[PDB]
Amino acid sequence: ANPLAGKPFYVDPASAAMVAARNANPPNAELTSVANTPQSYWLDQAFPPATVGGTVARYTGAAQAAGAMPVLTLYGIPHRDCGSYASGGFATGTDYRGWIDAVASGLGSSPATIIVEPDALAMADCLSPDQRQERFDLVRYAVDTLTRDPAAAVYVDAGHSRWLSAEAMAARLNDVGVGRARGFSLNVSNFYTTDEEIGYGEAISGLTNGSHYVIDTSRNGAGPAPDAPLNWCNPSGRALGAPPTTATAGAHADAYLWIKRPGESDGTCGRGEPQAGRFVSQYAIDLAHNAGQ
Ligand SMILES: OC[C@H]1O[C@@H](O[C@H]2[C@H](O)[C@@H](O)[C@H](O)O[C@@H]2CO)[C@H](O)[C@@H](O)[C@@H]1O
Repeated sequence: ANPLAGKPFYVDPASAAMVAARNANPPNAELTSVANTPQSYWLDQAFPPATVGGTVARYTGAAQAAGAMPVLTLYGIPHRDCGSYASGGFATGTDYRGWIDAVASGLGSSPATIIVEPDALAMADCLSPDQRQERFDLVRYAVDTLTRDPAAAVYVDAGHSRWLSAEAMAARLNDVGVGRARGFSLNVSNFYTTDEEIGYGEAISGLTNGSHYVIDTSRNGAGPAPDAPLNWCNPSGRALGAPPTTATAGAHADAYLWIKRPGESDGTCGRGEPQAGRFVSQYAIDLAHNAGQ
């Protein structure tokens, strides 16, 4: 059955969006809307192996106390973003493995939804063959270790419908043990329509023994900006998409989620914009305004 059905997704009470909505003077309808919508909580190399267990236990326990399903995104892979606007990740595979162990320790047997490494498999060809193999091994390690929490619904990130082909991505998913996870994620931090992503997801599902998927609908209400380089990097004219739900239109689509947090910058984007991940109230307002709110 769909592990995501049956309770609301957790609204993070401490998100930058909540802080902005509470501080708004006068109150702002767009910030409030965004702030009250459940998103995902992103963890990376700022949360070292030594302590991330406690961070995870705290967040999943808080979500359980709220009667809700926490969504956590892991974004610590070595050579992350191939050193572009969202550069970072742990220094080595050894560090990354210790990080995954600590995250798993914090999960215990608690309910959680885990999005594993946005872009990692899709971007892997920027690496040398040896480094690419290591990356696949690390994503497979995440799957094998995290799924030891029976109550973790694990979705390995699989890019989007205009990145790798369904066949190419399915090969990579099968290589990293997608069969042990619940499935895969699509459209993370991107803008493609839900319909387009459903067709792509059902194709990958067909090639991965019926695996299930989630789609990031945080910013896809108006589809993507015109085809261009960096059309994914703080594009204007985009809108909030469907709020998180399990009432989807795909046979193997477990949920629409907001994985990316609306309002956060995608990077400097060659325009001196705020660093990737920094909350920009104006960006959240624009996305909400464009959706008619
Ligand atoms: O999808 C968000 C993700 O996009 C990355 O760029 C991709 C792009 O999405 C794809 O359409 C194009 O064909 O390939 C590039 C990479 O070569 C971007 O680099 C990431 O930061 C971002 O998270």
